[PDB]
Amino acid sequence: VNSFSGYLKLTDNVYIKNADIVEEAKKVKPTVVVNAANVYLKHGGGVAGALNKATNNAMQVESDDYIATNGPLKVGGSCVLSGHNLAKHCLHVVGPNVNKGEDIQLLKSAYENFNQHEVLLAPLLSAGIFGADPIHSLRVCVDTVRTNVYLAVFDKNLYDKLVSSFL
Ligand SMILES: Cc1noc(C[C@H]2CCCN(c3ncnc4[nH]c5cc(F)ccc5c34)C2)n1
Repeated sequence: VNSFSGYLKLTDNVYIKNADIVEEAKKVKPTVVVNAANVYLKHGGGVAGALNKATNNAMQVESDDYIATNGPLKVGGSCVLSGHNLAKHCLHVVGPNVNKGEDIQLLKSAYENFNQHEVLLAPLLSAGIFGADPIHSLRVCVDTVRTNVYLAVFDKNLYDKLVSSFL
């Protein structure tokens, strides 16, 4: 038993809720919150800009030091950094950005990073401003992640759509 509430169960291990991941994170304090990161960890908008804003820019400061030391992430890759006031840890995962022409097949590789963590609060990777179809993202998620994932979907309309179309 864990502290996530109001989730609909899609599979043995995947759950989903219409929620703001920032507010979901500040209430739950999960062990891991996933950020929808880019390879530069520049948290300007979308989920990343919202998570970063909620940390009062501390996420960005930490991220800039990470990049200065290690260089950019790979598309499909990830790093574990602090969760600041939102979670114990933040798993920054780089899904492909369709609006940059990145290969959607890398979406499976991106979701594989979730398997290194027993429980995660996460957004749908490559959705929103990353330009992929969220219904496809949820499918890859279900078919790739084996650990327990709690998906927060900010938009009530898309959420209804993801549930109603789920196979
Ligand atoms: C790059 C990239 N690749 O995929 C994705 C998926 C995103 C897209 C935009 C919606 N995102 C969220 N998801 C859950 N909660 C949220 N609160 C938010 C608050 C905001 F001000 C903006 C966004 C979210 C949000 C998911 N972005």
